[PDB]
Amino acid sequence: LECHNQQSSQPPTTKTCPGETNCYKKVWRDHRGTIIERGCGCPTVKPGIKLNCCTTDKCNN
Repeated sequence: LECHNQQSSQPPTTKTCPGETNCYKKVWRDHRGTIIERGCGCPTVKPGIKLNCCTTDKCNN
């Protein structure tokens, strides 16, 4: 599938992963602030972190 992989404020870039069929989003908070990041695949979650996944393209625009 093909997905976008830019972080918080950088200009647009993308990558290709033929073998997987889904893309993912991750979000987390700490004492000083919070951050968000994008990727290929759909990994496990843990308490304190939040995660989400999609199957259509250009979902995590």
